[PDB]
Amino acid sequence: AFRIEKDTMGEVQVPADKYWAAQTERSRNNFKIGPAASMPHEIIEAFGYLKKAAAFANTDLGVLPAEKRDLIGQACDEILARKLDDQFPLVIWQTGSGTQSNMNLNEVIANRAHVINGGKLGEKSIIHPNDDVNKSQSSNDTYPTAMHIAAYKKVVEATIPAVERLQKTLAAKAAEFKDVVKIGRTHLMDATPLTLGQEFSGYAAQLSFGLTAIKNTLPHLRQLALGGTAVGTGLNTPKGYDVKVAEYIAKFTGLPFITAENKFEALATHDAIVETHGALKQVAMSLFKIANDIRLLASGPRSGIGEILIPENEPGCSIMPGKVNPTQCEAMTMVAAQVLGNDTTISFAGSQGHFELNVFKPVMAANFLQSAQLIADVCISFDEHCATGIQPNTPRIQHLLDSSLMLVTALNTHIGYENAAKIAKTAHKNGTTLREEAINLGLVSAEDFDKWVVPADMVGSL
Amino acid sequence: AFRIEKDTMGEVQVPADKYWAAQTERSRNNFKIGPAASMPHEIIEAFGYLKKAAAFANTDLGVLPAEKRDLIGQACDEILARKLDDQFPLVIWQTGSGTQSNMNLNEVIANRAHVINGGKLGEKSIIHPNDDVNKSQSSNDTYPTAMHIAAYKKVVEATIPAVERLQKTLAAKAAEFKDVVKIGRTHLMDATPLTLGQEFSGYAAQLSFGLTAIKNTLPHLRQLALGGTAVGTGLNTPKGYDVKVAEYIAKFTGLPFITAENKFEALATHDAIVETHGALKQVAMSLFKIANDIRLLASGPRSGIGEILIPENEPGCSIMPGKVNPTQCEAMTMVAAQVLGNDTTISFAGSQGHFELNVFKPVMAANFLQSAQLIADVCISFDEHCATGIQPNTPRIQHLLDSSLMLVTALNTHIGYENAAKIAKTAHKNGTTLREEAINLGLVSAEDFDKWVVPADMVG
Amino acid sequence: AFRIEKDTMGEVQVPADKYWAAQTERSRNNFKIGPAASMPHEIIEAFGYLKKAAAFANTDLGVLPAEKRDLIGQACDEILARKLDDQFPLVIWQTGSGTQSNMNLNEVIANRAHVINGGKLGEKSIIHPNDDVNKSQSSNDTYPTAMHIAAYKKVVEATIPAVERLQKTLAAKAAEFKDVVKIGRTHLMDATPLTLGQEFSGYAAQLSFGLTAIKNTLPHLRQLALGGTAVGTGLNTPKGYDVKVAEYIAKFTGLPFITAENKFEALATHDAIVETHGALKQVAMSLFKIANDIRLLASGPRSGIGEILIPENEPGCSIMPGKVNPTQCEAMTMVAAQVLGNDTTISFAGSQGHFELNVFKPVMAANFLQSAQLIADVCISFDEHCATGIQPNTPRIQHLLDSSLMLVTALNTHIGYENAAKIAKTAHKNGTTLREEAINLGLVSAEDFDKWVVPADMVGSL
Amino acid sequence: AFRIEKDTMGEVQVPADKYWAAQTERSRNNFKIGPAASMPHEIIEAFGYLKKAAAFANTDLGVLPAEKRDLIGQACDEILARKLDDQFPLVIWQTGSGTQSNMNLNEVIANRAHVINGGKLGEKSIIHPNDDVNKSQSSNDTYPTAMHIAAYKKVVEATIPAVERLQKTLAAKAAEFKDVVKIGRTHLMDATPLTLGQEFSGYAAQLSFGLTAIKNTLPHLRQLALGGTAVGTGLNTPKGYDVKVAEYIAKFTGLPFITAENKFEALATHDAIVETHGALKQVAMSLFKIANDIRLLASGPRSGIGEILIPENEPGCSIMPGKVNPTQCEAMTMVAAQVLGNDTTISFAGSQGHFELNVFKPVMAANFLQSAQLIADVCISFDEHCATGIQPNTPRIQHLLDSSLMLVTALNTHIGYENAAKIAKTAHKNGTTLREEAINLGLVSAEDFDKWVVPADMVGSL
Repeated sequence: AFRIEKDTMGEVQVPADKYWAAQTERSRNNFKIGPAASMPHEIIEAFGYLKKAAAFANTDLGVLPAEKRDLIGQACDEILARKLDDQFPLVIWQTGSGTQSNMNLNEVIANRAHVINGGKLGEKSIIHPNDDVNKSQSSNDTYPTAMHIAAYKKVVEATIPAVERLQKTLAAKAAEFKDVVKIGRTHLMDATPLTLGQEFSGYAAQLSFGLTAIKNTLPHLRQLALGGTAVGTGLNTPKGYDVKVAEYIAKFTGLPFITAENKFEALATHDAIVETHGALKQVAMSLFKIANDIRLLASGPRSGIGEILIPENEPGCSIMPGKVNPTQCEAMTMVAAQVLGNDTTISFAGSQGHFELNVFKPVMAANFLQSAQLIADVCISFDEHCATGIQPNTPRIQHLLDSSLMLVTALNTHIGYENAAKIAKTAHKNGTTLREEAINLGLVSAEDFDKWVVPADMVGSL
Repeated sequence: AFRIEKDTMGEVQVPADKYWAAQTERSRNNFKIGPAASMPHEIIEAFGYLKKAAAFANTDLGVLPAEKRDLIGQACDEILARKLDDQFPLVIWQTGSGTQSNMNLNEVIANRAHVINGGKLGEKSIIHPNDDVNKSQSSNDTYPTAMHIAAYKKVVEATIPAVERLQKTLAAKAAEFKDVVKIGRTHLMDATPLTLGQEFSGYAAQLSFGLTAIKNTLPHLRQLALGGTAVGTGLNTPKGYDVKVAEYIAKFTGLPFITAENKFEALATHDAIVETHGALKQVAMSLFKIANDIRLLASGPRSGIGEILIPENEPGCSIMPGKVNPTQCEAMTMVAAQVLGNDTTISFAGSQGHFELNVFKPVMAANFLQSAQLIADVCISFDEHCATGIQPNTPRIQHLLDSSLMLVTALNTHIGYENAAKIAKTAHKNGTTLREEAINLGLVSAEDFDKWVVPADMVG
Repeated sequence: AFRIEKDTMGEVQVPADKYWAAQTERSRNNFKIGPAASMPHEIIEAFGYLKKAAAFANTDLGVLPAEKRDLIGQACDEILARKLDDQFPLVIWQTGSGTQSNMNLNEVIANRAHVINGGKLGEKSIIHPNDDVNKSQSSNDTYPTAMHIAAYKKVVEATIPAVERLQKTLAAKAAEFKDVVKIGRTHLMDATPLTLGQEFSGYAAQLSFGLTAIKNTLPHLRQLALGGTAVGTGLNTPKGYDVKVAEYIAKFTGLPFITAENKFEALATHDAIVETHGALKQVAMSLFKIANDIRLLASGPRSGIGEILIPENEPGCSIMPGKVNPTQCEAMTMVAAQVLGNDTTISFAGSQGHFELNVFKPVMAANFLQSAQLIADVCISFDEHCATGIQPNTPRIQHLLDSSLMLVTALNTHIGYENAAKIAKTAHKNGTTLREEAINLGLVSAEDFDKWVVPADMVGSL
Repeated sequence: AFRIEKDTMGEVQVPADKYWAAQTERSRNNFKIGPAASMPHEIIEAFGYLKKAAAFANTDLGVLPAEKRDLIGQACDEILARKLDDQFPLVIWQTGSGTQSNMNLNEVIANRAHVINGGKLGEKSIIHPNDDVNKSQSSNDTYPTAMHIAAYKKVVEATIPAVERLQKTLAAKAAEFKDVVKIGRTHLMDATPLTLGQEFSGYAAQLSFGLTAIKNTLPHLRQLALGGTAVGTGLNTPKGYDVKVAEYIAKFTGLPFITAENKFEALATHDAIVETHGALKQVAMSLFKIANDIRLLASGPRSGIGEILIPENEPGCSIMPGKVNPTQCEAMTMVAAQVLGNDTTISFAGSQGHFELNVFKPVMAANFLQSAQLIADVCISFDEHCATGIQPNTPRIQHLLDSSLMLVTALNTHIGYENAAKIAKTAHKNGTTLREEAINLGLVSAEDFDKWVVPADMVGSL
């Protein structure tokens, strides 16, 4: 059962129960692309915040009756309270401006406002979608404003806290293991010693530089397009609208949003989305290396490296009974792979602005929100289910430490490089110890070898 | 309300009405990454087919009783018939083998078989998840089989016919517009004439080459890992299982699946996924250009090219009243940018196999199906709501054709490049016509100009 | 010292001894971007062939006098014999059509033909760069023609032989190692057995599939734009020129070139470059894996896996004396990482056609030829200096084989998954053997265990 | 001709007159991959600065005699004055550590030092390449140090100044065209007016945001690995060496380099190269969009947009006489396509560290330096030959603007969206002005229309 709704193109049958109208219904039917309602909820939420703000600003500046503000406000509160989730059926793969999702908001607010005020759904709303709910706005400044609200919110409320969480565990493990001496590997080959603490201090430092790099991008990301309207000029905005609607968004979200310095840059590009996503990819490449190291170190438990123990959360294998695998490592490496591809998509799209508008907005927003959410989720999963539980396998570490022929490196400043190399080659060829061959070649006394080749004194300077 | 299921790690509380067991539930709780149940339904379907196939093969080779085959068979039928979708809650971002989704089928199939046979959830299944439903199988060979079944089925039944549909529209437009003489543009600058039909024949040709590139990758994609089990060796497989189970998958799917030539290549790599997705990315880069040319050609009405007219499907703009946008073009360019990204992800994951197993299966699987589906969807949408409706802007085409100073190129073989170059530069600097300056420079008679410079004669 | 050359835009000081003229000199001065003369020689060599074929076709079809054909052929023969390599100073980062490089061929051929014929540099050439050397031609068809010649030549003469050679070594090793039983690793954890032969047969299969995938893309790539001229219409070409010039190029190169089926596709895209480079990229990603497995398999010699011994070609380390690294594996992984980003560049540029011409020709050409050359060079280097010399570390393989608790998988069909899991978990927890704990649990007798748990019998069907 | 040099692996025939030794010759022969001597000159230069710094630090802390420092500094001073370019024959695609290039420096410094001291090639060098030139160093800390010196130097001396120079032209253009009203385009369709100045202000803003994003990465980039040695522990360094060698590098370069906070991160990753290249790729995608806009705006000159005039630097076309193309825009869009690809390679290699060492150092070095150099060179080129000469085509701007039906947007706040859409659709169907139809539909008076619809007032707020 459908009712008739109208736009400036003609009449459309709209499902009789739904708060949306003609332009929403056209979009729902004209873009059967991927799964239904794929436009991210975070973008709808951000729309709820900015549409409330536009109404509060427009009232303060004298161009919208308080009555209309109050009704738009209450409708926006209901969107924000996840009361109207089923009134947003549009996909990412629509018009590249997000005009159709902007009109999905305008139409649902107008009709929901009509019913709140005691009207019948289907009757001309007391609130006009374009003239009232969209007053002083474009899809061109609202959709970018929704993008930066959702993006900033997800980065500062989910992603950075989740990455800080893992960073703190890695630094905690660096201190916890500060006295466990293990063998270095370079090129996958036996190297000189370092503590398991030092190894983990690398991982902790990678995420600290990652957090800094993301934080460096937030000033650009907090700038909002709202007030540039169609082409950036602020056509049909009241004087002072730009600064005042930003203040309202800042106050509703509790986050430090300002009006964009340049509305042309803010419509014609998503450079801020590229800058922040670049930082998300940097952390993601770091996380890949960290998770890869942890699975290498935990490999075995008999025929691999086996230097660390990790929590055993589930049966690893349907055919190999008793197998346990590093599954959180794998989930982390898979997300990191996802973020690299998302970075290609965002980078490509970010180049493809024409004149006064970039019309890759939905695809940039969906890819950015996915990276930001998945990095958050997997950092929490990995910390809870792997990183907090990492412990050293003491005897395996000792066996692999005492084994390295490259312990010989401690004799470099005593007998020089060429003589140290003779010892290592000779031990290697003969299947003997460094100590045996240092003595046999008469290059070092038993005494001096035992004084000089001490792993625990090789993990700092002279 | 929960009930106790057991795995070889101990007891787990399971939602008492759900057909899954200990291992599904651990995964559901341990992998809270992205939206719930993100594992593609195409993979769950692929699993329905191969789990049925496994059971039928195992009974044929003497290692599974018929009674147990029929119960597994029935449960798989219900999975294919979309009766058990709520029984599959696991995410892409699980173990990189897909072990947890393989154990999701094994556990669901076993418990549902018990109930089909007259049992109750909460009792020991007459069918063992591992010894019976997972007989002669590993996560390592079933999950890549699922991947190829799903990938091959999406490409031949959805992606190719959608691309074929748009290709024939573009060829039909190339013939319909064969007599429409328009100006060519190179470097975005005015050039020599071609027909609109000729321009459209380039787009038609692009998707025909793209259709061949995709078809070339099908022989590798049609090959299935099933029979390699743990490491590629076929450990715990009966002799002849590899070929027999491929035949049942072929039969059940109606599609030409064969056993993989090398089960070690089939487990350690997803080079078939990289091969076929490179071809989807080729088609996507073509589609981007076509979609971009079409919105360039339709740009205006005043401030652009405006050489074609496109269907006007919806109001373009919440603030600019009456504006109409090439919105199907923009959906097609946004899909193409997604697929390029999906190619970076798949290529990177494809490189990261270790020893006997590539454990990036689900992210490669998810990114593949997304590219295949969205290319399918956007080609149908674009054909329906744009390509089928394109028509020339007849007066606009003639105005822009007759205005090109690079019509002077017709004079090359008569007066040489240098003399031709003087006519076009004098016309441009004086804001006059080629003809007026050919006469004022004394390089061409009026009568020779009119004979030699005929746009219709410059299109071959 | 300079001389004056002229183009349609005015007078230019040209280095007095060089055979290029005004347009080549303008491009050399106006595009100071990266190293001088970066335009690949393979593109100049392709231009040498197609310029000769164009002169020959033009005379056969009555529009170029034989005398001018002969002088052009001789200048073109000098370019192909590498006698004029210093006459091409233009960069990749010029006009997106490669117009400047086409005019570099036209100017050099014209001025060289003039001197061959007895004239001097500084005089007006008896052969006009545009009217004669460029007759029946555009940059828009010559440059893509140069790209396909250079690419197809490089793929069939260098890339495919290189990969075939390494494929054959890997097939040989598969046969040589067919009876060497080693432990499989899944998720990096101890799995069930396979032969070192089986593992290597995987590597051999990956490169056969990759060769098939490159070869599938050749039919598209052997199609030449030559004949489309300015926009694809073949304006200013005599009837039959497209087929005739393709035949001369087939003959001069000895490679199966044909005229493009659609000259609009041949000018407005380089989808054939995108098609073939995606196959090169497929191969690069397979090579990454093979190279990474081999260094993983060689790791140690005590702290790693160390199942294979590889050729030791040089000292590994300036500070760690006697260290030897898998350096060929590293070159292969680094090239694979280069090819993936080359594919990002080619795809992006692939999408960015406008109307009748794609003007990213040089960046596509350079990235393609680099990938094809590097893949060939590293497969040859890796075959000679690593793959040919790989041998098993037999005793290390035996140790790592016998220590795997997942040998218990052989018991699945005898006692079940749950009973087999009990044995492996008990062995793990106790630091004991499968065999001990199989007897200890009354699950399996000595005799049956010794019968059923045979690694040599776990590398095939039941 | 040859002489014998020796390494810990044996005797090598070295070209008699070359200052390199056994390890450089091995590498030269063992890695025949891509053109000869591909390792960037900037990496060798960086090595020059750091080897001299190491020698001075080593003397100050009493572990190298002043006499040996003086010789190392003299050989280092010959590398830095570009006198020994022919002594560095090694390729990018070597060992993934850059070991062979580290030993190339050590060998050439040793032997050139020996000859400077009055010795002869073929003699044992007075200075040992491992014990003296490489004292208190690994390849694992010197190669990353070379990379950061090279990367930091290139970005702040070439890339930032080039980008700043172009930004300043786009800002001067924004101010020069502040009063020129032109038609907006959104989705490539007629939109509302903005000034040509406001449009250029977007371009200027993009480069300003890009410059800030690049500078935010400099703090991480100026950290040097030097002092970490083999695995990061500073094994075989004297106390204070890390800090003191950083001061010498800062002194000799004149740039504020500091010792890395975490030497394990400085060896096991190139996260700082990922961080800075991300910012470079941001600026490239911005430059792509700017260059594409300028070529769209300049297109025609009679059957495109044609709103702006760009300088005419060369004949555009070999067949179409008098054609002139936007060739500098093309060079910039191709470089941008190159940098995006470079970002993929760098991101991939950045993820692929194992344990204590990332062994993709050369490929990350080469791709970084290419991006930084090409972005500098094309920004200077585009500025000099394109952007400084951009002028309005005033009559053509007015022609395309006065036309626009979306000037109707000025009526929204007076009559509402639905009435404004009637006017626009009726003018469109009838091919009449907005004014005629506004009056004729009885929706707006002549007086009110002329008052409310003023293009010049549509470039700002109500």
